[PDB]
Amino acid sequence: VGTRWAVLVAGSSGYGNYRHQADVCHAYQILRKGGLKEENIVVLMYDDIANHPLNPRPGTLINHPDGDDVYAGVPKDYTGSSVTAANFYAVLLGDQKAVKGGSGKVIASKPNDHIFVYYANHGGPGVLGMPNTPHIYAADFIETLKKKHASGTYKEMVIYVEAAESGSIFEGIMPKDLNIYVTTASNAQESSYGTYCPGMNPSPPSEYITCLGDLYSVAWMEDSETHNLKKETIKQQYHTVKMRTSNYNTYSGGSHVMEYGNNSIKSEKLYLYQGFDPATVNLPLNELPVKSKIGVVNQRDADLLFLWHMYRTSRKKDDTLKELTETTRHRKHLDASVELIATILFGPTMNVLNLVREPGLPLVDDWECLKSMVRVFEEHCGSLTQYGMKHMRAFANVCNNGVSKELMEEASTAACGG
Ligand SMILES: *[C@@H]1O[C@H](CO)[C@@H](O[C@@H]2O[C@H](CO)[C@@H](O)[C@H](O)[C@H]2NC(C)=O)[C@H](O)[C@H]1NC(C)=O
Repeated sequence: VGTRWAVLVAGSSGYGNYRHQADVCHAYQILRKGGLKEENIVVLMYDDIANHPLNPRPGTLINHPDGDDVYAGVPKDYTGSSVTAANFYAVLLGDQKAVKGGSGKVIASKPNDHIFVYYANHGGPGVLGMPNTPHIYAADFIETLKKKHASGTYKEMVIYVEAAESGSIFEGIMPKDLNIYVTTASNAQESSYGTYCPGMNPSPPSEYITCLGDLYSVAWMEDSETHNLKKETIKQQYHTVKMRTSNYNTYSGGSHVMEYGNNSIKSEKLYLYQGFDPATVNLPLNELPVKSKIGVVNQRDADLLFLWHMYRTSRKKDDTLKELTETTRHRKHLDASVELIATILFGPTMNVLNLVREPGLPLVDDWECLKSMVRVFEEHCGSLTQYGMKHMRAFANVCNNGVSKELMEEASTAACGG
């Protein structure tokens, strides 16, 4: 007879990343309808979307083309500059003192309690995005889970992670004895996908020129809201989500949903974590959920999709056209910087830094070195940005190949100085 807790985190901001905060708000409504209490649900979101100037319906958020508002009622626990990696860890550990700013709500859980964690944004190999730097590094996240387990302040925990290369956050480092079960949107090397976007099928209402959701996220949320959670197992949800996210085993506009931690937890019913909604119990015959294939966009290209459609539907015309050209060239400049550093170190052909480790291995052996090499890069080449998280394997392999900090500095200066 425990208490059910939850942490909902959006790791991004900006109207181009509408979907991520819409994902989280939708997740909150599902938990509330299921009977979870607001005091037991901590929400971390930048909160810049609902009243964004570009929002055609101010004060609302939708996570589906024909969907209703999901923004109303969502608590403002940690918004704006308080959405940090440090606050996320502190909330999860339930240490109210370590929290800086915000409402001060934390997961002060007890040994018999259940915890549900859901992250949604951007990502890269070994890294999860945050709207305020520094980003989340996998080792710090796993270590936080270890301390939480050591305190023994929970019975079991389930974690859902929506991000690109999200499997890399847990592979090679996530233990199976922490009473934690984890699912991720993709494996350690592949892209994730956003959905309900303009120019595709299905599309949002024409006034929306940005993506409403993400494939993996809307997969489990639409699943939970249309099924009896007293009957459905975690095992069944994983199976359904994996199938939809893979675009039904075609992997064309789809990714590989991965799982980590203790798999025996999968036998349990979803209501122990997500609550139970009586409305879903014995639905009439003609209202049973029927799912079909949906168009998607690469998670890292959803930004460009937003800028291009805003250009098409439009002096705001060229302000957007100019922002499109500048964004494109900034990304290519950043790609060139990483490529040049790799080329300087190990050459332009069969570059050793581009080698992907076998499934099951950790991305990097020295995680503190990974942080260090990123700082060196940013000191010379400028901020890596959330887009630049795609290049994180290059920095990881610099550490794995034992390249010293001095040589990285030398290569970074030659590549970006001037
Ligand atoms: C993996 O998770 C299970 C629970 O799903 C942990 O618990 C075992 O299963 C029964 C279920 O009632 C418990 O009462 C026992 O205490 C556990 N038995 C054994 C043999 O473990 C299980 O311990 C977890 N495994 C690990 C390695 O932590």
